[PDB]
Amino acid sequence: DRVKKLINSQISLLIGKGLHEFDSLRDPEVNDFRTKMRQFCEEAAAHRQQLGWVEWLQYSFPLQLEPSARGNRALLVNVKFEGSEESFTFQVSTKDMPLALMACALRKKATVFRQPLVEQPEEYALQVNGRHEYLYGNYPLCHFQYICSCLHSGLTPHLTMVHSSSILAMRDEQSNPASLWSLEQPFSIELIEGRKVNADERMKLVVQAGLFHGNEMLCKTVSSSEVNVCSEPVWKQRLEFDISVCDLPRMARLCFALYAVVDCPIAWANLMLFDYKDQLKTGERCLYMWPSVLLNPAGTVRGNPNTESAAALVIYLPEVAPHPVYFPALEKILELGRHGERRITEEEQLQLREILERGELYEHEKDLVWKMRHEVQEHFPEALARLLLVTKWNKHEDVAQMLYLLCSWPELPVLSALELLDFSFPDCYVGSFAIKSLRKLTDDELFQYLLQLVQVLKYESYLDCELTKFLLGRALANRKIGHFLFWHLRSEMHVPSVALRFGLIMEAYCRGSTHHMKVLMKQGEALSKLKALNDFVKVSSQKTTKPQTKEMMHMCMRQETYMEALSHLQSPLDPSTLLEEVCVEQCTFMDSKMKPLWIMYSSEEAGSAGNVGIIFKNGDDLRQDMLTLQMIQLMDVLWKQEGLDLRMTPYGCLPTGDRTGLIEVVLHSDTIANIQLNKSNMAATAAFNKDALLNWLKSKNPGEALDRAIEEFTLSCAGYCVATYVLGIGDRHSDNIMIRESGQLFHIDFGHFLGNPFILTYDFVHVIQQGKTNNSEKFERFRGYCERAYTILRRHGLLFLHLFALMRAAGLPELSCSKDIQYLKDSLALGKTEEEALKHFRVKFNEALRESWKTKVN
Ligand SMILES: Oc1cccc(-c2cccc(C3CCOCC3)n2)c1
Repeated sequence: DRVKKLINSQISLLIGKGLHEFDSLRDPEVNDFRTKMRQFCEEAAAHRQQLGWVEWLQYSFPLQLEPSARGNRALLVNVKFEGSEESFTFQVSTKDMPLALMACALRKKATVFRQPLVEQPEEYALQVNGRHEYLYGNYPLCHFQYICSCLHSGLTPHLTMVHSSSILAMRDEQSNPASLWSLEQPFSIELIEGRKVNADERMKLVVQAGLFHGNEMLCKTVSSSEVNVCSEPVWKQRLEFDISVCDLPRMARLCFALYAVVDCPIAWANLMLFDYKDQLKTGERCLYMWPSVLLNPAGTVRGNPNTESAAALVIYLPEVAPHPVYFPALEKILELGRHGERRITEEEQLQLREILERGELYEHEKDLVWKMRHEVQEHFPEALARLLLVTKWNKHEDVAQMLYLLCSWPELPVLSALELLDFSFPDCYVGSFAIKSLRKLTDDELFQYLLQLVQVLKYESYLDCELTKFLLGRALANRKIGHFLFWHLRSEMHVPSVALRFGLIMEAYCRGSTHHMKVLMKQGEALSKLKALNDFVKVSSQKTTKPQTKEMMHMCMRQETYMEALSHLQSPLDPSTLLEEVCVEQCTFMDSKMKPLWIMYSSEEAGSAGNVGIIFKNGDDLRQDMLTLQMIQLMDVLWKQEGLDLRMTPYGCLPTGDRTGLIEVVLHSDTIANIQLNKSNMAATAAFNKDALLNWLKSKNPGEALDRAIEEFTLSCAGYCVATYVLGIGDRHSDNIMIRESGQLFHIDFGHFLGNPFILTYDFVHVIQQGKTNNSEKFERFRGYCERAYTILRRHGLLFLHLFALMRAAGLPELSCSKDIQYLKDSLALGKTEEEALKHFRVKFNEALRESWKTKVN
């Protein structure tokens, strides 16, 4: 068909890789993934096209509820009907439900239009004006993020009554167009030769090889003989490992590291010993090596695609049987593991309960955990991860006994399942068990952990896996999940080790949602133009003055192709945000090294809410910033769930390509540095520089509004002081700290975290203290907020630990080792009691106060 060919070229363009490149590999694993996932995704699309209209609102506009609502007060609301300039302003309560508000608008419609209407409130949903956001369901208005936000900002909610027939037309418009255990011999390989090797001719070449199950060795590593440096080294030697073929676990990976010795690391290469169809591999393998920056078990098990430049290692996997050998089926494993013995002292049960509730163990402690594995399943099922780490993955009988217990193991909480996704648990049955326990994740929880789940994909041994199918199914059932899954994958297509896997997932996704593919192409077309616009700005800035470059940026944006590409798109930062008309006159660029673009938009339909900005940045890697901001947002969720609103500003930050991304503009905000410039002929010009922030807050908040802004400042300062301490955010100064006109303080530009002490600044203490030198009442109230926020985070310490552990897959320079995670373990003081950790925090807080006073003395 002409339409299939067009769809194929549109996917190719969108994902940044031609679909022809998949077919060219002539790889059956690739082929099977493509066919199986295309079928799975098209079935999701057909189920979606028949959804009921409210179910379709749930798919396309999932509810944005307050964290406190998850699991009184007077309010004015403006309500219009779709395709009508006319609106109605009425007084409702924060405790009222959307239905009462809709019944109220329909009664008004009936009186104004003089008709006794047939119209029932059950046939409508409320759209947030000029946003892809809807208010529906049995929730009081205050439970909706949009209404809650309006209440605190003092703004009036603007809502549109949309009929079921209009929602159904949206659904329709958006349719897809019409035996191993017998093999006792030791595992061995033949190391044949190397190709395209570059090293000092005075040195020698050695290949180190190890067998791994995740991070753990299956046996001691074996090294080759030292052979003279040359571009084509020849070994033709047998390397024998101390493990029987029968004992190779299903997820066994053979890892190689080529290096030069007089140590000069050259390259590395890994492979699974069983293929995707569970067949033990035999015959020759040409392994295109990755350059080393010595064994790398966590590294990808797929060869370097740069076959022209990559060093190659040629090996031979011997034919261990006259017929193909497959890893035993679950039925055979369960049959073998079924048999075992079960019987300890009451005093020993106390030692077991002690260690299973305690996390490194001594050999005798591991032996008691393994002996007592049945009691682990029956009375401590949440200690599965500990049992799994003591299992001898290099003994096929122990693995069968572990797997037998795993198959009757009760489902575990979401938190436990997050830990099981760690690279430390490489077994496919454990991986499948972790996903089974993660299926109960709500869309809000999934959204919060999506970044980490995408990183887990880089640890996967095969293309078709339970995690990919889970992520695809959830993405096809929730458009906002689909949106962020697409962007997390797309932003890494320039990385050769993930481009194949990520490309295949986005293709499969596009098969499941042809309409969303076009919505995403429109976003990619805007980003392409921003990149070209930024390129022009960067060059024009190096030659002429800012007013000239700004007028030329504006002239370029005014071109028909720019006006069209940059307008009428869903924001990549938030698909609920519509970026309607680009406001060229208000667009500019920043003076920092990369000259980031400052893009403003307006929307008549949304009114003041359609006034939104985006920052486009090309040249810096935005992944660490996004992680930092998502961890700050998680803190805000956890605080809100305990009734603590610290008035944080978790603005959007999204990498979209190679050193490319967007940052959400927080309007009505300025840097501490700009405020402290203490410029003349301004409202905030102070007698003392310490008065500058308070005078700025007083100018934006006259009379009675001042008290609320100081409170907003105090709460957010407490939230950011705790956030930066726990996350080890350093390099903090007046140009990367901002303040909203509301009084809310927030941080920007998180280039450094995890320590790569607690901080209190005098200018800020002055605001908290309402401009008084001595105000211990206000200061200690601020200290109370800090301690409460800190104690709440500590209680969820394991969630942060598990999420950061998954993030080690990302390849962030400040999150490479366990030493980086030590900062988190220490900042949260998880080894201590709540009393001891609070004692430690008070010492670090009191220290920051004495450090702050070295500025108060002046
Ligand atoms: O998270 C980052 C990373 C790098 C730069 C920035 C950055 C640079 C200028 C301005 C802003 C603010 C964003 C929120 O709205 C006000 C501007 N962020 C933020």
